[PDB]
Amino acid sequence: FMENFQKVEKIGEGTYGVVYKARNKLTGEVVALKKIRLDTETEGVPSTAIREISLLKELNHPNIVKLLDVIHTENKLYLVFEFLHQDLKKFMDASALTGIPLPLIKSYLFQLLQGLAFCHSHRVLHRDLKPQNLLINTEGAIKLADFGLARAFGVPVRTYTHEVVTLWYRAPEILLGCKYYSTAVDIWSLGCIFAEMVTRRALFPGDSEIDQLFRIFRTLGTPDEVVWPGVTSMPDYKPSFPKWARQDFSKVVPPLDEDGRSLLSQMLHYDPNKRISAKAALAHPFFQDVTKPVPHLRL
Ligand SMILES: O=C(O)c1cc([N+](=O)[O-])ccc1NCCc1c[nH]c2ccccc12
Repeated sequence: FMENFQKVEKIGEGTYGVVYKARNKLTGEVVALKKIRLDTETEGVPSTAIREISLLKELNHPNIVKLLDVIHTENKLYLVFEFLHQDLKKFMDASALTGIPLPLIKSYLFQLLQGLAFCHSHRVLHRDLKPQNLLINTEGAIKLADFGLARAFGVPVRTYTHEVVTLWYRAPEILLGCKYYSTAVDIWSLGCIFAEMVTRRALFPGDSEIDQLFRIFRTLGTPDEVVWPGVTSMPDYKPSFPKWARQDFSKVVPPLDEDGRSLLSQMLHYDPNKRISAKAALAHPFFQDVTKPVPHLRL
């Protein structure tokens, strides 16, 4: 019975929903309740969208948030998830003056690659990975959450006429107007998050589509047909883009050893077709000495 649960506090704000911590007034059980408003007051959610969401209840992995229940009405979609206390953004901020320790960076990266390898094998993308979307617990786990699946599945989410989007983790093929996404978009985002854990600063904090593109280009070099065959045929490519030279990855994430820099370079490959897959990245030598430390969380 999903009304013995009462809202305790607002957890966060997604791109189309607000999330609450909800507590069972008799058992104490706590869940995360995501409420997504729709663009309609009467028409509800299409059955085909509910079909696709509901299948994810039975596709489970330790590094993906668990979807517990799907509830829909004439004007709202509610998704009930397992609750975790903290996220990677908050943990980064607490660790910012010192740095998340390397063994924990490596463990979190490995786990997130395991989660992506799973969803990608089931033909599901995340599409909007950001540190605030990665949930952590006292036991050393990290989990993919806040998947960007509402529009992909046809949920008629409310349109926000003045929406402010964070573009910092967006793959360059999206910014250049690619008509079809691939699983490689999530590897790019995760590479950006990897670099952010190491350097304690977002890698490409752009403030518009062109500023995001130009920040990538000023670091990795303006892409051309040599490094990204097909780039000049992307819908938003402009031959008039300024031509910046590529910076060495030794300058991009300096403290990182050559094993880590090599993996990062494969995660940030311009061509999505040659960007490393999550499954291949799990075999990279950077992970030879991976362990599972626990963070010190102050809850
Ligand atoms: O996280 C969200 O907010 C979210 C939003 C919508 N939506 O709005 O349509 C739909 C699904 C969502 N999460 C699914 C989490 C999930 C469980 N098992 C999986 C297996 C593979 C890939 C993903 C998952």
